[PDB]
Amino acid sequence: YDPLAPSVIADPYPFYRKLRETNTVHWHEFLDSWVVTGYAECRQVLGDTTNFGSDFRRIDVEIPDTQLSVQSLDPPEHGAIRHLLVSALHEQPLSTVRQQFAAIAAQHLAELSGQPGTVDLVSRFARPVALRTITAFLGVPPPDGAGFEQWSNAIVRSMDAGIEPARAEPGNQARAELSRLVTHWLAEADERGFVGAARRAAVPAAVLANSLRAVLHAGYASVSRLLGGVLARLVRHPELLAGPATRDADEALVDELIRLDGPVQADARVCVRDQPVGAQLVRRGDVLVLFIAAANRDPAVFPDPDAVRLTRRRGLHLAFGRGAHACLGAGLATLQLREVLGALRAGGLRLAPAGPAAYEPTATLRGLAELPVSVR
Ligand code: HEM
Repeated sequence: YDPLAPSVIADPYPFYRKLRETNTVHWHEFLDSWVVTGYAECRQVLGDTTNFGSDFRRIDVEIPDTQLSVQSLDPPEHGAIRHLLVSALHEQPLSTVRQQFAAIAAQHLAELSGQPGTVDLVSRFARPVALRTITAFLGVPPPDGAGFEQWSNAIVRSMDAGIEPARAEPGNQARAELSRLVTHWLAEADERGFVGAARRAAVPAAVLANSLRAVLHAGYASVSRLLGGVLARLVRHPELLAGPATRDADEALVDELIRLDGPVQADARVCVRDQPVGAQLVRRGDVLVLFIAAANRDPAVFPDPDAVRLTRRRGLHLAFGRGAHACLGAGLATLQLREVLGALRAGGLRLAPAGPAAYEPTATLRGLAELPVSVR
């Protein structure tokens, strides 16, 4: 199982299933990590911050204070910055946020109307919508789209540095570049928007800046890839949009689309205290990679796991994580995807495949390089 093999990148889910069917907790000796593909096992590890952690300092690893961030802190320190970010999130009026998200999606869809040739929905919709959406929420001017994607691409590829260590350095350079952008916004941001509210709430300055950088990039990188993957499914299966289109029906549809096309394929933890996971005893110091995308296809929990089923129980999928580190933006992301579905229906356009979906060579975060379609 080479996670970056071209055949795996083309469609990793049959490989996930082969792993899950043989052992829900495999030891990957070359990555020196457990590979967890079972739903119960991923859900266990994600919620148990007592025995499994994200702060490597809890296994005696030196981490400078300048590099601490919400995603690499565990309780009790995690609660302060986490609460700060949630407070700033909850100060944003949702009527304004939904109007902004709906306008952005509609504007970029209308720009596709009348395109006689082939259009790439990744670069023409998923990425610009995600970038304007996150910066609108943050209350800051959008950076150059092509330039920002170059930085983000380097960062996303660096998440696979455990597989290809050469990917680390381009990511460090892109991270430092996003740091300067966040520093400018902190000094200059309007009182309106998430940045202004975070600043007021504030926690050491380095934790705040690093956490805002995570909000920015986690938002852009995840939303753009979620939209790309959802769009790829909709173009092949337009019947998914021909449903009741009520608020409750769309709630179920959106939940399934996130379960199936949630872009996070791998979510890592370190074992702080020995604990059984699946059939295995995991040991303090062991790294675990939770294949949460694979867990979301576990047939024990999601019968007909590769299909949209509109009658499943809500609150099951792990695409937003679970527990203390559950996605800060899960509500924003679901709201945003809901508005995209509404914009597609109101646009009336017919998007037909004009070539194969092509995927980037990224294993931790799954993303399309291109989604060629015909606007109609
Ligand atoms: C506006 C959109 C988004 C924002 C602002 C955002 C931001 C964040 C932040 C700051 C965290 C860290 C929370 C913490 O460590 O306490 C996080 C976690 C996470 N996000 Fe999001 N995110 C967004 C969208 C998404 C989407 C669309 C997905 C996948 C469908 C996703 C998947 C995840 C997951 C799985 C985690 C958990 C990581 C872990 O277990 O440590 N996010 N997000």
